[PDB]
Amino acid sequence: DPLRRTGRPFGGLIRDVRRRYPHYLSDFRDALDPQCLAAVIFIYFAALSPAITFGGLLGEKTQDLIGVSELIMSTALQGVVFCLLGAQPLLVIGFSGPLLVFEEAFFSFCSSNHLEYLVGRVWIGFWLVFLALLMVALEGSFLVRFVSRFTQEIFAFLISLIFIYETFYKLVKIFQEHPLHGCKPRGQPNTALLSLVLMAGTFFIAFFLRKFKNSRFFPGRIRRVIGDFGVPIAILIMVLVDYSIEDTYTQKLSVPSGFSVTAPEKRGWVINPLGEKSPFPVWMMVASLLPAILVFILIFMETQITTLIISKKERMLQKGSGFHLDLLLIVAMGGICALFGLPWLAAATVRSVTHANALTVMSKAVAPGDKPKIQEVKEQRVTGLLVALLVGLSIVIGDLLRQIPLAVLFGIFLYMGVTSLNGIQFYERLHLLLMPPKHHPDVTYVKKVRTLRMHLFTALQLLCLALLWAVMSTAASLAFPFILILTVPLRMVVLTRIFTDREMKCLDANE
Amino acid sequence: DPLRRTGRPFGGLIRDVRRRYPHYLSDFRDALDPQCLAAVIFIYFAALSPAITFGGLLGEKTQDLIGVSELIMSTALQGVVFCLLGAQPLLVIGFSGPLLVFEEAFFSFCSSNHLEYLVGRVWIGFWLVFLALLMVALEGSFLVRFVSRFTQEIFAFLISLIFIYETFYKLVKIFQEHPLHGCKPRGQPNTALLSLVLMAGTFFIAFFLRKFKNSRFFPGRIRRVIGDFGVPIAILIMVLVDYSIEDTYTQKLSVPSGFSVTAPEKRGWVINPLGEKSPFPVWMMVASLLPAILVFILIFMETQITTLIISKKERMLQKGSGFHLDLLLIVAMGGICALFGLPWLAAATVRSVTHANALTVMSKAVAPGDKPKIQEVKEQRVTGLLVALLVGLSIVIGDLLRQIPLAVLFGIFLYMGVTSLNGIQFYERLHLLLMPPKHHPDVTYVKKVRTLRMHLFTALQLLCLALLWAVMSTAASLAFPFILILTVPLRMVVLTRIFTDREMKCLDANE
Repeated sequence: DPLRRTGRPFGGLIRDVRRRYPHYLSDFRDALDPQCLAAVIFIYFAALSPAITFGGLLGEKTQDLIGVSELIMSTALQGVVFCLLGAQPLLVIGFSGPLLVFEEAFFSFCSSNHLEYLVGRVWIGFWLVFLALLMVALEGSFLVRFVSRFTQEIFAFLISLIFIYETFYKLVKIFQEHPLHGCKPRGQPNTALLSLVLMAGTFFIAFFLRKFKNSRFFPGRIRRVIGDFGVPIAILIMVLVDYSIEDTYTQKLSVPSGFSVTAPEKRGWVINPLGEKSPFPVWMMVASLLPAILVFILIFMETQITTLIISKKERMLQKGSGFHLDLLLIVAMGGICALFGLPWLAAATVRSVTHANALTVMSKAVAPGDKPKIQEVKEQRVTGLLVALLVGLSIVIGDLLRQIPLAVLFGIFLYMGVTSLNGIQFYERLHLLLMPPKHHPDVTYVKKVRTLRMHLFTALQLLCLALLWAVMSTAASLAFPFILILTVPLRMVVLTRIFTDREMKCLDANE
Repeated sequence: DPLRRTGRPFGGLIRDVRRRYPHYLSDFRDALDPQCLAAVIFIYFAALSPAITFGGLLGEKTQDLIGVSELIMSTALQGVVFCLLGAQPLLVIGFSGPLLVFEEAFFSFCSSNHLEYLVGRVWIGFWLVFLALLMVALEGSFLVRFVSRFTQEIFAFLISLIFIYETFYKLVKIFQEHPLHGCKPRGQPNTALLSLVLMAGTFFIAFFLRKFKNSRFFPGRIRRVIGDFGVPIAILIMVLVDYSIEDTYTQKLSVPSGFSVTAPEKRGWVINPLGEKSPFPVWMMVASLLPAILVFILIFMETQITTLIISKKERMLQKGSGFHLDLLLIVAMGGICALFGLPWLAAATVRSVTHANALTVMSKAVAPGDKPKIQEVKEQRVTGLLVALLVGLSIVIGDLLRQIPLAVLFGIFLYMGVTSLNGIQFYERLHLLLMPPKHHPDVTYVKKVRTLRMHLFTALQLLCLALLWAVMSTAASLAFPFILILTVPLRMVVLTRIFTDREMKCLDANE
């Protein structure tokens, strides 16, 4: 049991080192395999797409301070370091939705308080490194056991709603900027309507190709390969559509050529922690701990829940693991990295399972067709190292990246926020609220609890989400991570009195 | 058995009369019921929409000679007469796709041969009446038994393809007329992407609403009501969308006010058979027999097959049938009706099944549940007569019909041509050409015949369709009705030699 209080300082980390690094030769020896070559392209595309789209969003929101070049460099550096000297090489590192929300909230708060956006970031990172060291030294990584399904589903639903809502707003802004009138440019014909066509065309191509994977058409070998290319194909089709129309203006993303620093007129490659243009107030270096705690919660929750999912007994990963070394490495890198600008990164649970699923080799089954035994996972470090290097050497092609319309990306930004709602039991219980009770499916949380006591759980769980959404839209949007972890004590004491022990074994089951 | 050669000249007509007319009182007495009032609005909408859309097509195709007013008047008159003095009033009379194709072909032939378009139509009408009388007097209505599934599926697939192809052509023409350029009107900003948005929006609203009917969401009573409103809701939504945009130009269908004659500057309410402006040639009054035969086949094939489907043993219609009287009434009416302009009409199989479904009464189920026994159908004359009189008094609201965009209608033209492909066994066998043989469904024509002998039948059936489509795209696109019935002799003599008896009982089964 990795999550056990040994009692010695840095005990868990030392145990992770001693049970992981002795195998530093097999991780490089197991590189020679066609499966690795097949997976290195799929995961490379799956990591590049939510790098350019998130960089575009961040460049628009952060007033062209952190753009596409910065996020790509950060992803490349952190991925290379983590894969080279980490403990779970299958765990990919990438920018996430909650981090984007927190960054825009911090930017708004800093703007509405006359401070400098990139000077307080360095102090946030400085406090974050110390906080991570203190948490690792006291063996506090066992707290992940206290986060049940009641919180993860709420958080996932909130993030999906944010993704969905950050696209209709952009459409509304485009129609307000380029109105439909008879005969930043600020008013062009055939621009507000091509944008609507462009992101609707790319959402439906990618949606239907994903639906084509699960279908029974075509041989299984060809169907599986094409199905994995749902997003890369959708971008390629719609870029060629806009390339043919050369007389109409459409907004395109901005990638500086070479190794520039995203409009080098407001920022340099090195940020002065003491002050750039005006003295930094004395009260914003010893009171920069409260924001450091809130950002630490998001990184801790994303990075540790993902390790639980990938280390489940269903997946036969027997080489070692990491629960203390991985957290110390990720958080301490972000604090040092924030000195040079650049954003913080966390582990991505959607891309990590895809990375692992592309490396497992199934067994044979003379028995009727099912999901057979999973012998070996072919775990290694070579596959994850090359991908982080390939994303790094994607800024030399900035000439081709500058031809991608901004509307094409927002179509996928909506696709990623709507196909992420599957598997969320909070989402499935929402359909059951409309279906007649005779049509409900045969699931564990249906037969063991009567329906009137099942809708009360959903209403209580949905009430919390509305309350947390409202906080994020006020002037105190910086404090929403605190409310997120405030639901865990609620389930310990409040739900226990109102719900019997019988109910809270099928609704909250972690299996 | 109505289809039996009695031997007397007008045997079938008198046989139908003496078993249909004596109970004239019951057909009017059975009117008082809420089912009729519920079904009348549904069938009214289902008959009105493919009258305005077909009139919109016909106005453009026929150079504003037969438009929307004429088609509505023809539908109203023929419906009233048929429902008043005809057998089996459950039939719904309406303009069909094959008739539209034939009228377009005849218009092209008349244009490319210096003849007038509405003068030869009257002679075709007289000849059509003569052959209807001759056909009925010789008891030739039993020939419908010789048309098997091999011909009906080909005909349906060809019509659906024509419907689909008559929309992308219109989109291409709009985009060539209103090109995308920087800053009949013949060139306006926007008004080319709006048309693409308008017909894509109305196709998806109607498509998803139909998919909502089969779902398990919502109470059963509410689901079926708004489920039947797939098309009327889709039109209402997209008209309100184009009403808000008042600065952009969108093409709208032309409905003359009052009882005008669709631009009465080139036509009158009466047509001179001997000539309007120039002496009509002597060699198109005795050689209009060939077009009269060809149009007779379409009316004969479409009308009689519909009666068989409605009078199947599954539907408990035992009140009397009209295999003989209906054909004489419909065909002879069109010949007289063509004297006053106006188009020919035939019974519609899609709206006839829907009309019967809306009046049937299911029974209770002691068993766990299936489609129970059908107790009574409530066949009558009042329901069909009111609808024909309600479509007729829809030209007084021509001010409201003039605000419907022409792009909204073509969205439903494509919807009708794609949801009509279900139930066609020729369409279902086309999917099986791509599925792996392990995934084929549990269907009768799958296990009894090996797969390699099943794809030969589909390829032979598909080869005929391509040959029939080729003749329709040439300058001799008038003999395609003749080629259509030429498939029946092919199956009698040619296919039976190459296929064993075992195969031609599951592929060609009529049950």
